[PDB]
Amino acid sequence: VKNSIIWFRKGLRLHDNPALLEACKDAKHVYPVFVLDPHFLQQKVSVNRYNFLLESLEDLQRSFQARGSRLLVLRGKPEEVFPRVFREWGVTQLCFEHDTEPYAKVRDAAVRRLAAEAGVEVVTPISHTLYDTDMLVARNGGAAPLTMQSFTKLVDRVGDPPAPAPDPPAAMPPPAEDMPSAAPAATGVPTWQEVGFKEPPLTVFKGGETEALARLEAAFQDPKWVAGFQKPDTDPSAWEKPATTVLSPYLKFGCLSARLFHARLLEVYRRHPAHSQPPVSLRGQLLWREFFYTVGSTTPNFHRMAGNPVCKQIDWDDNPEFLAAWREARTGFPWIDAIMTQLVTWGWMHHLARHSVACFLTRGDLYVSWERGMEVFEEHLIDQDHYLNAANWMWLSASAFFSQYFRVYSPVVFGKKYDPEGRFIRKFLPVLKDMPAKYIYEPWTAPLEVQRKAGCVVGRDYPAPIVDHAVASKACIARMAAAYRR
Ligand SMILES: Cc1cc2nc3c(=O)[nH]c(=O)nc-3n(C[C@H](O)[C@H](O)[C@H](O)COP(=O)(O)OP(=O)(O)OC[C@H]3O[C@@H](n4cnc5c(N)ncnc54)[C@H](O)[C@@H]3O)c2cc1C
Ligand SMILES: [Cl-]
Repeated sequence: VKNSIIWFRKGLRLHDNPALLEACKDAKHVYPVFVLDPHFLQQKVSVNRYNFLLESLEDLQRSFQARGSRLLVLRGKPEEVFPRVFREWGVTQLCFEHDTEPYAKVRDAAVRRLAAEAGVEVVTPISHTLYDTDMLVARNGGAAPLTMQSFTKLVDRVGDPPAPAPDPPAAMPPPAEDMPSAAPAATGVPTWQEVGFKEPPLTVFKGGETEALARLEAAFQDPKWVAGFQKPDTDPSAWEKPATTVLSPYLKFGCLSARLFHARLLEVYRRHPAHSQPPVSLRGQLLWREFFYTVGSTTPNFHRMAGNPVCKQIDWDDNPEFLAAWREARTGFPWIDAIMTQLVTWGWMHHLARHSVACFLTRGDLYVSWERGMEVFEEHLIDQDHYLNAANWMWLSASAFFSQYFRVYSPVVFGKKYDPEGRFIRKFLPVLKDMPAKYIYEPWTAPLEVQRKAGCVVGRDYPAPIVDHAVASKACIARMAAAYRR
């Protein structure tokens, strides 16, 4: 007979899940399995992203229960758990989505060795990305592109990505009854309290396939806004209705298929001929995700500076005092501090909002290593992607891809061009909710009578700026000019 296991790691979805379709095909019993390490916290990971994962698991549970099946959340390590449940369930086929991360390449190779000793067929289709990222490197001549423009000409030379896979059947083969490793009490979806978290999640984005599909349709409600999407022109101070899709947390965990997103964009572009072109287009943003995934998978030490053949070697400063002030939203700059507050509260910021805080920490003012700022973003970002966090932090640090260090964002005037009233700052920094808009970006420039009337006195209620931008910026630019002379 056929008893199949569909292993979920990314790909927390049912639409366009080619590995799920192979598992359910001709199967007598299907075992949807998610491997959960109960000692992860005893290793880093905030409760916002982790509950986003748990909420995303509850969506598959309701989806599997609606189709006559059931999601099995197994505890332990895949290498210890899979050899047991193989012979316990009589497994003949194991399917899971292909992953190109460094840890995943070591982990899947081990499970491939374990399934071969148990006589289990391993099937790993690609759907997390748009294309076969190995086929991109082969058709390019054996090397990955290092520019978006060279990368854009490659995927256009290949053609359209594969269409999204059809929906799975409405009735799935259930797991076999009376199995010890599939007990409901041991395979239930845990809560954030039970996994060992004290504080509740404060984010506003609910995880799951249902939420990803609903947010997708809401974005395509206005095809005019979809076709004319230009990324650098979006508003980073828009928090009530963000100026972008905010689909990154769902694309990270796999709740939303990238090929589903791409084929929906083509439906709009075919009717809107003056639509935006890459890289500023909405497709182009998906191509950024496809571009960084291709280079990082073929580049050694991509999440680090040393040993990285594409990262410029820069003698970043070790200043724990600036790092503590930047990660704790106490830099004295309300524009930077409000964004770092939105990071720990929502887990998501606008792309240009991440630009201001990343530039300020590195090549802009504090000259702290981009690696240290990436660790802070790995923990709180609900859309944390290993290849994407890394390449975008080397961009903002002028270490790779980007090399125009002379462009330094002003932590005072950047947010003023979009929000002169400071509506963004007053929401996340309520200590300045009464400060007049004339001094809300520069609280140290307000007279002491205005500071008391507004209820916010610099130094007692709000910290003074840790640096003078004109002095700090002038020092960081000169150092990067001497380093880029290497
Ligand atoms: C320092 C820094 C760190 C970042 N870390 C991450 C990260 O860990 N995870 C992450 O998903 N993105 C990361 N980004 C990219 C970008 O900031 C986010 O993808 C974007 O804010 C997500 O909003 P959205 O979903 O509304 O994007 P949209 O503009 O609506 O774009 C749609 C999708 O395209 C992709 N995309 C958009 N911009 C980029 C980009 N610059 N690079 C790669 N893919 C992109 C995402 O999957 C996104 O969901 C980072 C950028 C910076 C500057
Ligand atoms: Cl600016």
